Amino acid sequence: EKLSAEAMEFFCNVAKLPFSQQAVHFLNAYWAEVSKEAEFIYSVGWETIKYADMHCKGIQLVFKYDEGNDLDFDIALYFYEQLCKFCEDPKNKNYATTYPISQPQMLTALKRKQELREKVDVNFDGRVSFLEYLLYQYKDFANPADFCTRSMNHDEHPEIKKARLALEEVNKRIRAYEEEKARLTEESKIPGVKGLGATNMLAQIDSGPLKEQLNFALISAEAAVRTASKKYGGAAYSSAGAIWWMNRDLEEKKKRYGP
Amino acid sequence: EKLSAEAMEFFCNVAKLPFSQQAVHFLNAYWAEVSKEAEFIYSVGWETIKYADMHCKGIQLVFKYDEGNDLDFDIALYFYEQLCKFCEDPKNKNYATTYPISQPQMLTALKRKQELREKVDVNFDGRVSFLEYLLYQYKDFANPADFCTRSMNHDEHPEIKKARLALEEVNKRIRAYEEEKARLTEESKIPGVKGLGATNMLAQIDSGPLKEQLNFALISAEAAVRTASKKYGSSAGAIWWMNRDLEEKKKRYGP
Amino acid sequence: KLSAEAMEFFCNVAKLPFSQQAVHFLNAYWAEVSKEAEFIYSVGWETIKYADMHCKGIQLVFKYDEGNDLDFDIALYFYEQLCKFCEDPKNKNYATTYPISQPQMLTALKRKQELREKVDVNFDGRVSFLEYLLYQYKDFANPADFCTRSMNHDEHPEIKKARLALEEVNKRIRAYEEEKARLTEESKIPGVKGLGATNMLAQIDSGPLKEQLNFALISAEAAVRTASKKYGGSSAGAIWWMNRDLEEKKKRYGPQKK
Ligand SMILES: [Ca+2]
Ligand SMILES: [Ca+2]
Ligand SMILES: [Ca+2]
Repeated sequence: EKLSAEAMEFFCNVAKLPFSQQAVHFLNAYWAEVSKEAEFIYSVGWETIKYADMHCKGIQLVFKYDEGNDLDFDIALYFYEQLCKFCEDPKNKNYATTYPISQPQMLTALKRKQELREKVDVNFDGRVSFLEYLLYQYKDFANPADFCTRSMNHDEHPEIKKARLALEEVNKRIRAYEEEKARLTEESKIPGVKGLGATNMLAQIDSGPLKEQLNFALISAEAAVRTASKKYGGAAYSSAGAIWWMNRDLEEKKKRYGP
Repeated sequence: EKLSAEAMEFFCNVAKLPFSQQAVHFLNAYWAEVSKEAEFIYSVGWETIKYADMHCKGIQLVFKYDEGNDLDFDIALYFYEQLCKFCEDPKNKNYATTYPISQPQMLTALKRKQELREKVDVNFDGRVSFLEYLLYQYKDFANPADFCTRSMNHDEHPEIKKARLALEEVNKRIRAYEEEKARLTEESKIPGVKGLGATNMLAQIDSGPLKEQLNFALISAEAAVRTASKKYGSSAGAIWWMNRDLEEKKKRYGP
Repeated sequence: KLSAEAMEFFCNVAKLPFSQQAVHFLNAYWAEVSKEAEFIYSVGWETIKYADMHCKGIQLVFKYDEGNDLDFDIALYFYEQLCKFCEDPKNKNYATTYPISQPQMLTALKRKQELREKVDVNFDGRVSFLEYLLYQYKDFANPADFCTRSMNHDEHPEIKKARLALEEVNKRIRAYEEEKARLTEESKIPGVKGLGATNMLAQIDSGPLKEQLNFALISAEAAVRTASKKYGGSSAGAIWWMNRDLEEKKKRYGPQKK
């Protein structure tokens, strides 16, 4: 089913959003069908497309990465290859047995580009978005026209937007904190005077301002996620994917940078 | 056959112009040989390259498209494939039957890219312009060096330039008008007062100043095109192209 | 597989202009590769510039701002041109004098596969001169080893002075060649105006653009002598590269009459 101009414009806009927002559009639309793969989408699909994008952009450290949206076909190829390698590694056999419908398919380079071109790249821009990867991965029930029908005219609720942006503000505080850590680290290797101030600062860093600001940003995020979840996540507390993603992400953040 | 550095400089400059200018240069140069294919070039070739470019740039509506110049090999492949698809479609039989020498050829993807590397991509930039498509499609009688021979030192006449620019002024007024109609149309689906007010405004759109300015632009373009057509009708590709462009605009947006 | 610190260094080096990539690689591997330096300069670096130039729509070398890396399609052009150059009978002496610098012909498919599997070390879809070098000379060079060898080498200021002095020569070359081409074009004009352009073109070497280029050349020559006398660490690549480049500039823009 070719898309109307109106649906294509929608699709193209979603597909230029940061990957995580593409993911949430997908998850909201298909929550009834796909909720049990959410964890794979989050932990494996997202991480992998992000790493492929980082390399493309010559970024090594996650805290310096501004999240991307789509990949050219050569970079997509590295994405799908990395997916297959991850899932084929016995160290991750849990992911493979627990999420069969999420498993990628190994293909030669040639067959891969032919699938991108024939099937995955639905707006014909020579780019692969996370959205496009998702739709094709879950094609037993998902497809672009269906997706647009499901997702069009469902605007992000303001409580949800607040909570998403509060989470993005945690990212900003994490970057500020990790950049300063790394600043100090690299001065740490200045023998003398100093050189030496750097060391104590580094040693003291988690009682410093930037760590303080991160700790408080984590509380704000959490409060905002809660009020959004209470309002839209049903008991336990359409927007279900956004609710699940934000809680997952908060969880990850707290684990890594909380008390 | 291999371009001199001077011919190559020219060739590169023409391939950076918007596709439609690429088209005119090629048509002026080869009018004797190619004039009867002009409708295909305009209605199938050009339309298809513009849509390929459009998609690459994330544009769906022709009034929001700023005209491009070349495509990478992945987009080029979509372009050539869409040509084949269109021309093999029974509903387009008449383009296939009437314009046999303009028909594309089906290739696999590896065969295609290899053709783009070996034959089509004459300046080795990794891109396919409309000029490069055209030159190879009609290789029976055209080629790069002969094209540069035929095309260099034939400056666009000022009267023709003026008409071309007056036609682009129409495009600008089309865009302003369609952009307002779309904004109103959007607004129109808001529940209650606001939606109703925008539905009313849409009914008035053709009395409005945007439309007035489009009608004005159309009249000026028509004047400019007739001035140029009377004088020059070597320049035959440009005259054909601007009349064709003008006729289409008048049909869509004239009385 | 590089560490984060190494990979960052590598990516930074690979975004420098091709000639600085070259110097990085040559400074690092001078022991093992010294004898191929002329092939890297006159064949590898020329061919990669030209592929880059074409990609950017530039036809004349004096109009080109040096790049840093190529997409896979342009890399393919680069490798095919290397092979073509090396297979031309007129260039048999490059083939024979520099056998370890020799490229291998591949089909397009196989080329792109090798770019992807072997050459494109930082997985960015681009081929840098550094990447081409590391893989061509992989018998003794690899990315980790390179970073190990290079991260601890700094460009001494007298050497940077020299590099920059040579780039100043490039800017004066451009100004001169642009005026030569402008007069050349002007001398087309059939009347007495072609005659005036024709004469200015004929006299151009006694003009001030050429004078300014002569000064730049001489200043680069002092700056290069200073660097070379002090360090000729080790900065063996850099010292070789500046002198070689100076020699080239002298041959084309220095005294011409014998
Ligand atoms: Ca796409
Ligand atoms: Ca080209
Ligand atoms: Ca690379």
